[PDB]
Amino acid sequence: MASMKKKGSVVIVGRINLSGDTAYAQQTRGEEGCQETSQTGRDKNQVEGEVQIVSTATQTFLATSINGVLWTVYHGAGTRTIASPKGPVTQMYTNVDKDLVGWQAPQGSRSLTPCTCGSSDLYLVTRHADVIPVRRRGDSRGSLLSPRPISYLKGSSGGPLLCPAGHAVGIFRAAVSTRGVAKAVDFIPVESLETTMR
Ligand SMILES: CC(C)(C)OC(=O)N[C@H]1CCCCC/C=C\[C@@H]2C[C@@]2(C(=O)NS(=O)(=O)C2CC2)NC(=O)[C@@H]2C[C@@H](Oc3nc4ccccc4nc3-c3cccs3)CN2C1=O
Ligand SMILES: [Zn+2]
Repeated sequence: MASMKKKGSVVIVGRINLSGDTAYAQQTRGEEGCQETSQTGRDKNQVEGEVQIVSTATQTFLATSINGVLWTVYHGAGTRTIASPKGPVTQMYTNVDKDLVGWQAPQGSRSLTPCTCGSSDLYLVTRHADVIPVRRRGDSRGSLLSPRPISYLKGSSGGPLLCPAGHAVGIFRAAVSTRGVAKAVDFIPVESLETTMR
């Protein structure tokens, strides 16, 4: 018992910058700082923007702020705390059945507004800051207008699907692939987030 180890915190290591005319990834913390921050849970770095790049000791993926909550996937974060300036912060939402978790949005982040447009022309933002057109095909599915090898999408779970006006429509969860080629994406609809927020 005395030697039982503790899982580290999720650490914000960068962001997908969407503030200007050009989307691009920025790293804000390197690997050594990330490992140390994961162990302490103390992250004094300034946070900006809507889409964060996040890491554990073993995985890297995305997290998206909507309605003052930073949301990501359970298959990436598990039940982990997130590092913050005052120490680790416990999840405020956890739903393994939806593959969804959330923490209070960090100070300095900006939140996306849930979409109320009813529009099916969407855009997926990847961890490499690609903005991919996606046609909505159901409550939780959308098709890529140009298929991609699944390599292209690996590490983008937790990122947003957006409407033409930049509202959040969903959180990217899984790639739908045949023979390694992604022709569609599965996502957590923002309404499911809004319900989880009871
Ligand atoms: C069968 C269907 C049609 C749904 O499609 C698939 O399942 N296709 C699979 C193909 C996997 C091959 C790689 C695809 C590329 C990118 C993928 C975008 C990402 C991604 O980037 N991940 S990541 O960032 O690299 C990682 C964080 C570091 N997503 C995944 O890889 C998802 C994880 C897991 O699904 C779950 N795993 C778990 C594990 C524990 C607890 C709950 C749980 N619930 C889950 C779900 C409930 C509903 C849908 S999934 C399977 N994934 C899929 O995509
Ligand atoms: Zn909208």
